[PDB]
Amino acid sequence: ISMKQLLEAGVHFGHQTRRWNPKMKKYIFTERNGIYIIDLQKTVKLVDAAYDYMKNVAEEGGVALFVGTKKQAQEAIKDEAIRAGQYYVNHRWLGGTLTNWDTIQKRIARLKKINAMEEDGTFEVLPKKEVAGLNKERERLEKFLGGIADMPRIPDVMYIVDPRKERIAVQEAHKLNIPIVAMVDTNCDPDEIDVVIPSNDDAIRAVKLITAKMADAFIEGN
RNA sequence: CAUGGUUGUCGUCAGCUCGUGUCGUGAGAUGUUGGGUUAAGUCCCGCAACGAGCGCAACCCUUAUUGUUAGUUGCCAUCAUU
Ligand SMILES: [K+]
Ligand SMILES: [Mg+2]
Ligand SMILES: [Mg+2]
Ligand SMILES: [Mg+2]
Repeated sequence: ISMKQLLEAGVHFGHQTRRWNPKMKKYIFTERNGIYIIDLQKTVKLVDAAYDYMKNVAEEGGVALFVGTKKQAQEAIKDEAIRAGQYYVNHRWLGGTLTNWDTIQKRIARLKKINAMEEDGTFEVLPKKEVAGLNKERERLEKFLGGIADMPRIPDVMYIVDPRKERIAVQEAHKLNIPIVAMVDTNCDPDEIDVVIPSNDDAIRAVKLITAKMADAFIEGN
């Protein structure tokens, strides 16, 4: 990646000055118009390190989970994670998704079962009311657990967009000792993420750019 | 005021709970809360909760129309007689 790519993506922008985090001054270059400016030089070095770390993790054969519910991030993380073949959560992270992984598997099994009924032909013979209700249920299960529907085990790495937004996701990660590679913003906390990627979380283009670098890293590892 | 069984009661009110997870040092909490909505914890949405069970609802009986099968002990429109 190039610092110019970042600048076009608008990565350098941060949040309002008052809404920053003092711990983020280690990666803040200067403040403009009441807003902070990330240090894109540290950004370039750190994104390189994250690409390297993601490549190493993929080479280990572990499983990667890309998390983002931010409107700027949901579609981007979905596409990039699907492109990498690794699993994603885009709409809403369910409490206990990983800590209660066992229970969530029951819902995933339900989702697979409802699909089998459709393929089997039960849906055709099901009464109008029954089939309609199952479509609604199936839709919700796909809506929530769809992006990880076929995950075999607990992920060995979690990529995150705006951990401050995905507070619960970071908490589950820490509980399970899952290393986190995160898009940390000027208002976010760096101490909670192993591999920090100082970047604007509120730019669609920037989220796509960073997620694309990471998806490329994992694909290259595989 | 040793009990089984049976029964009254709130009340046919929509409540009562558990599994896993999570929070709290702990008793506990969460879900069951909230915006809607319903007769309903009925249901949608959101939510560190995800599910599940007893409930609720439906399955049951009866009444309101009617198709067909049956047509005597029942019915009499078409018919003729009492
Ligand atoms: K519990
Ligand atoms: Mg209650
Ligand atoms: Mg209910
Ligand atoms: Mg809720």
